[PDB]
Amino acid sequence: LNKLVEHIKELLQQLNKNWHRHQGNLHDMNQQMEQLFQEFQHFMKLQNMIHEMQQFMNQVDNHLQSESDTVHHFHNKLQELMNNFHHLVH
Amino acid sequence: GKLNKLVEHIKELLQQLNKNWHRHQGNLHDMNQQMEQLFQEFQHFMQGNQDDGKLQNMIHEMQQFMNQVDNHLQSESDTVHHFHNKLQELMNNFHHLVH
Ligand SMILES: [K+]
Repeated sequence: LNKLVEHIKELLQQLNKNWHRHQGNLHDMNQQMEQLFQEFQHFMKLQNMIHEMQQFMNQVDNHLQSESDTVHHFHNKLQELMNNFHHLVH
Repeated sequence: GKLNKLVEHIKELLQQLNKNWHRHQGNLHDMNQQMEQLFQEFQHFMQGNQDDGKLQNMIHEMQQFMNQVDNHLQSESDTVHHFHNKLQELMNNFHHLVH
């Protein structure tokens, strides 16, 4: 019956595990880019290399914006679902 | 040299992050669809059910599960913001370093 609730609680477990894995990759990403800033600081054309660093950082900036937008989209939908639920029961 | 090999490595890492995320975005879709069907099944239950105690027990169970997803999503959002803003700090610093 309404024991999709046991099942879906288990889906959250799986997705939470998948999340820490992705968070790990976010720390490692942040790790390399800090190492790389330090390299550039030491070496301060090389401004073609600078141009490429800026363009790569731009990519990461755009990707994390997409990550945010996506979390907010699903979070918003969860809210709507809780609102629907509330009106259902009240 | 050390500078070049990091630039390739970090680019491979971004591509690996793009793929991992698409998988996570897929999972968020799934969760959203699963919870939609959870809601539909609840509606079916509420319809048939005539026992107020069992209804109230199930309402509680539903609220608590939704709260867990709510809390976890707020946690995904906080982590992305933390790392996004760290990057933006680095980007600003770097801009001023090279100009
Ligand atoms: K009823």
